[PDB]
Amino acid sequence: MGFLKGKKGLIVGVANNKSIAYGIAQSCFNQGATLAFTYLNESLEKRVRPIAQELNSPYVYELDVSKEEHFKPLYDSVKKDLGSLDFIVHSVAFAPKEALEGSLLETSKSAFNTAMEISVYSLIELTNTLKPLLNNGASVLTLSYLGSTKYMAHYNVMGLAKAALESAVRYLAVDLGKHNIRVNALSAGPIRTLASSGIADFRMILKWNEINAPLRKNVSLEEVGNAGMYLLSSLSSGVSGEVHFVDAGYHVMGMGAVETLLWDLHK
Amino acid sequence: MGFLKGKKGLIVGVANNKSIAYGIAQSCFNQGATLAFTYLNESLEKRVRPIAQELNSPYVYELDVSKEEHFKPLYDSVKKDLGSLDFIVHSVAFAPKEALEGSLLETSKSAFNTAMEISVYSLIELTNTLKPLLNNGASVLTLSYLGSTKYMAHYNVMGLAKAALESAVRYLAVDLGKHNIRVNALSAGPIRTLASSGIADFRMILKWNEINAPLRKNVSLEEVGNAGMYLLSSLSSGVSGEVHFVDAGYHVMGMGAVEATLLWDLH
Amino acid sequence: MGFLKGKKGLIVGVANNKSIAYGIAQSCFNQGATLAFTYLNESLEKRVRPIAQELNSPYVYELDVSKEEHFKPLYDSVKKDLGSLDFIVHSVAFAPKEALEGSLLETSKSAFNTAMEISVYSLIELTNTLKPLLNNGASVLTLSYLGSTKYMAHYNVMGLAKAALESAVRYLAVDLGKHNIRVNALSAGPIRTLASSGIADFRMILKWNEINAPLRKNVSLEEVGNAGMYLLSSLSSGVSGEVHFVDAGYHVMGMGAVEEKDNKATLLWDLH
Amino acid sequence: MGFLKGKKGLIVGVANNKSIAYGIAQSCFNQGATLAFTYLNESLEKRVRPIAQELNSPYVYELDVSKEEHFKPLYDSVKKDLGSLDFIVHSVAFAPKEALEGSLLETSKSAFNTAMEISVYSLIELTNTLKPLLNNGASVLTLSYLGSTKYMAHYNVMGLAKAALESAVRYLAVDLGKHNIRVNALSAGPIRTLASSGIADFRMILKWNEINAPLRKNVSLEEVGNAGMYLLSSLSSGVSGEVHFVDAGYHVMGMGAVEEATLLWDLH
Ligand SMILES: NC(=O)c1ccc[n+]([C@@H]2O[C@H](COP(=O)([O-])OP(=O)(O)OC[C@H]3O[C@@H](n4cnc5c(N)ncnc54)[C@H](O)[C@@H]3O)[C@@H](O)[C@H]2O)c1
Ligand SMILES: NC(=O)c1ccc[n+]([C@@H]2O[C@H](COP(=O)([O-])OP(=O)(O)OC[C@H]3O[C@@H](n4cnc5c(N)ncnc54)[C@H](O)[C@@H]3O)[C@@H](O)[C@H]2O)c1
Ligand SMILES: NC(=O)c1ccc[n+]([C@@H]2O[C@H](COP(=O)([O-])OP(=O)(O)OC[C@H]3O[C@@H](n4cnc5c(N)ncnc54)[C@H](O)[C@@H]3O)[C@@H](O)[C@H]2O)c1
Ligand SMILES: NC(=O)c1ccc[n+]([C@@H]2O[C@H](COP(=O)([O-])OP(=O)(O)OC[C@H]3O[C@@H](n4cnc5c(N)ncnc54)[C@H](O)[C@@H]3O)[C@@H](O)[C@H]2O)c1
Repeated sequence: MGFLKGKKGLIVGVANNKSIAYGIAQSCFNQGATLAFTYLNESLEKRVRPIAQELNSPYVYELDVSKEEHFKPLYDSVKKDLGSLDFIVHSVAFAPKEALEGSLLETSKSAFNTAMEISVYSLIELTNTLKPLLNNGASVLTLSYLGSTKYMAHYNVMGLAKAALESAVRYLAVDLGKHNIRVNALSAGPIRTLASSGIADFRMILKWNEINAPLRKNVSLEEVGNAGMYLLSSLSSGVSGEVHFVDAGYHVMGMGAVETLLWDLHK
Repeated sequence: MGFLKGKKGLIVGVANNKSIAYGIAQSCFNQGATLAFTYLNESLEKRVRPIAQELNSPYVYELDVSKEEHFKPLYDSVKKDLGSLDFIVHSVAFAPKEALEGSLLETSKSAFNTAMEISVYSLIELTNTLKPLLNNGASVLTLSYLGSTKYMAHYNVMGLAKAALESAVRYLAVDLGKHNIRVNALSAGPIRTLASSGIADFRMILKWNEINAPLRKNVSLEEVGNAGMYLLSSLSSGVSGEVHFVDAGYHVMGMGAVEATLLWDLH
Repeated sequence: MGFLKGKKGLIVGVANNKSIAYGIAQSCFNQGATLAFTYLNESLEKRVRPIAQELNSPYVYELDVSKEEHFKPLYDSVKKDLGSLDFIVHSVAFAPKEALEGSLLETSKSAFNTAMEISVYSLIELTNTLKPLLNNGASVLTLSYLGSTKYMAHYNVMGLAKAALESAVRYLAVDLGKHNIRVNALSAGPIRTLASSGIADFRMILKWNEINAPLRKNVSLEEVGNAGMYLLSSLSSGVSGEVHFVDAGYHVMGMGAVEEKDNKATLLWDLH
Repeated sequence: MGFLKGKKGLIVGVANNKSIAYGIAQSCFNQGATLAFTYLNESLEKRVRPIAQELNSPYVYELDVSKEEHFKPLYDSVKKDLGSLDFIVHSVAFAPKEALEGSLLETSKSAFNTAMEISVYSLIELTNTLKPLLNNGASVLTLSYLGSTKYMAHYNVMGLAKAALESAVRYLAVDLGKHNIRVNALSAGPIRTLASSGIADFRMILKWNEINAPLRKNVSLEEVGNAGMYLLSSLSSGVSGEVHFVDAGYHVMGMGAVEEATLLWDLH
């Protein structure tokens, strides 16, 4: 019955067992999917390999999206080990920490380029590299955040990146849609991850989300993973170009929640 | 395995085996759901009852949302037969035929009130009635359409209703989030139903969507059904207040698709 | 040079000199418009008449949007007095106080219908009535609020109404655009008006806007008025179907504003 | 005089008398503004200098937004000649012509970086450079297009950049609102300009906009200029972080326009 049985997917972005990419891969594996994984470097490879093993996969490849020379070997590895792809998970972003503190006006050009290149252009290069391998009905998923279309506290240049990323999803949905290939973004609420811990005062965002979200909770890793799996699976074959919020409902809020502000009850 | 096993849901809006509510019920049934169904009147009861039997349900209750007298007996029936509810499908709209022709400027007050009462207020009354029966984690789903937020050919008052409906989803999400209850809308692309076939512009809107959608297809009933099942199941427990597009990607288009010549002109 | 010089407009919704309809009327007058005004009943006429005179207008008519029988005489009055109309300001809404407290869940059916009829269908009926008087190039403006598309504390049924109202703006802009007639919505931040005062939830929403808005201020009546005059004047003749925020930037905010110090965030609300 | 009398404004992006920046400048001048202008290179200075002069401006500075050595000179030139600024017009974009052909999937990394740097980061660098000269109540305006949030044919990386640009408008509005400074985007419908004419797809996008827009017309240069002038003036002092559509209503359409059950384009 598994909704990805016999389906083959590449997972780009696992860092540890907290990675959103890991939550999605786990839900996919529980639905019968055959998986491959990339790692950025040798230190992360020692985390990615045991994770890939718990999901029955020896297919682990190096990929620094900033290094163009890594893409043709990736294509060769996937083609040799999997033959073709039913889905890709693009779960990678980076902006230097100093660009996320302070203000947007204060962003350097190289911080701007790095954020755009790693968080946005990497989806274009990854999908173009792997496009010949994509089967009929395949699904490409990337990860985004409400900071793209609303101000969120000192997301700054990443908000610009995620806005361009969501636009990319719409143009790629059209480019690939004539090949019966879907492209979507999962917009997750804040969640504790390796990249999360690199943002100063991230716990304030997580706490503000928890108190003010309709469901009065932060989202779990498994909730993000299950939504990803849905978008990657044929259940969502009528869905493309979509930005899907998995955020405990936080996106509907136009102001702080009340009862007196819930935030003030929290004191 | 079934993502609705042991879960009890009320299906409001089956008219025949082409109804959106039927597609959703069918997917929910295949995921192990215990279902109950309502019927508008005795004429529609003749088609709802065989569909309910097909989906293993002896629970068939009367509901004309315009008749307040039906709501408390519906409550009694559900509590006595099922005890509680884990999800509610609200798949009901109506506007006078003449209102969806011509222009919005010509809409009578009575036709405006009918569209709003049947298509929007009914969600409030249905949810408030059944709220004491809603289990922790329950999911309320309504059905909407892109004409709520963009102009669609002669949608008129129903675009006003659908806009109000999506706003109701947001406020209800906040209202019920307190109790870990989710409220969402599935925004389907055009699909041939009994109600949709009652519009003169439908064939052409259906054809416009087919040619110009990224996936170059109209959505299937099973595709709408599965996305609905997903929003009703715990797989989407991090999702609330969402307007979820199941429209073959059509929502992203800002103009006719091209190839420069319009794809429309080639056909 | 007055951007509305020689243009004739009808202002629906003045209740006193704090009304959004008055701020808009005043900026229109200052841009040279010839104005007429409506009033809900004789009580409100006592305030509308001196305002009308203040803005150089002797054309003051009764209009309760819930009474169909008022609309043809309104059409006849305007036709007889002004001949034709270059703009309309629809600045009218109502919901029973009950409904703007507590949850949307407990909204009665009568309160829902009242809210929808007064706040939304009135724009359809008003525009349909006056439509044969509208000149080429005319501009129709209604007022909305962010509670249409985002949750705002206890706005409830009025959020549903404003959502449908913004949708009506899009449909009417298509219907009327064939005649070079424009239809827009001005979405204002909170501001104290007679109708604001009825909501017991309001001083807090105002203060939350003031603290958290990009410009760290509530909008003034003059700023709402000037934006409206813009949308009503030919300066905005390329603009139709728009929901235009005049709210000190509040609409962009995904969360409370913060003060940044030593790489650490403190919500401005918490310093407040 | 008008709603910009005594107000000092920098206009970045005039290419000729068809430029959006020109139409906005012209409207601002008719409202009594003191104007100053930038040009890309000597070729473009040949048309910016006469235009600045018909708008009574002796202040004409070089600014290639890809050369950061130009930016403190610009700061110095402005500080000396005008002392301060009440508004800035950022009317600049570029992507390699190949990148607006075909598909987004074939976009090269250099093409992507050029588009992002010219079209987006330049707003950040220009505003940060000029921030100490901005007076209370100043207004910063940039230009966007519906391709940011909707698919438009072959708009490709410019869609990604305009999406990032509108996000930047929101963050800059928060950053600068502390000092009562406003930041907005004007989202114009298609209009024939020097940059736009060099796209194969444009004529058809114009004609599609004209047939299907609620107002059944394309927008004029003066309509875009007047809306820009409004956003730059005290008339809009309650408006910040806004994406303001000046497109004859086109943005509202969810499909082609029809008529009693036939597409207007088919009658065309
Ligand atoms: N609160 C949140 O954590 C949250 C919410 C919204 C969206 N997201 C998005 O989720 C995605 C994954 O992040 P995460 O939160 O799971 O954190 P994470 O740290 O687990 O994952 C980030 C991954 O990006 C990889 N990466 C960085 N630079 C790379 C490069 N040059 N080449 C290859 N890989 C590179 C890292 O190695 C890591 O595997 C991102 O796109 C992120 O913006 C995060
Ligand atoms: N193209 C489409 O068909 C489409 C697209 C988007 C969304 N929708 C929405 O989907 C929902 C279901 O419609 P459908 O297309 O499946 O058509 P349908 O005719 O199969 O179902 C509509 C149902 O509404 C019921 N109904 C009408 N008035 C009622 C009342 N007063 N009380 C109770 N039930 C009442 C009808 O009996 C019928 O069962 C509606 O909200 C519709 O707007 C339809
Ligand atoms: N004040 C705010 O915070 C705010 C914010 C955004 C938008 N709005 C909108 O602005 C508009 C004007 O409200 P306001 O704040 O200026 O308050 P107000 O009380 O000054 O104006 C409301 C007007 O509606 C009129 N009205 C009510 N029922 C009527 C009926 N049946 N027939 C005719 N007229 C009727 C009242 O008599 C009054 O003149 C409303 O549409 C409101 O929703 C207000
Ligand atoms: N023309 C349209 O239909 C349309 C629609 C919406 C928005 N836009 C936006 O309007 C703005 C202005 O474009 P336009 O249509 O007036 O065309 P235009 O060709 O007249 O103006 C483009 C300007 O950008 C300048 N520019 C390019 N690269 C530069 C660089 N490296 N440094 C400095 N200046 C540089 C050009 O020299 C020129 O002055 C752009 O942001 C554009 O994307 C245009």
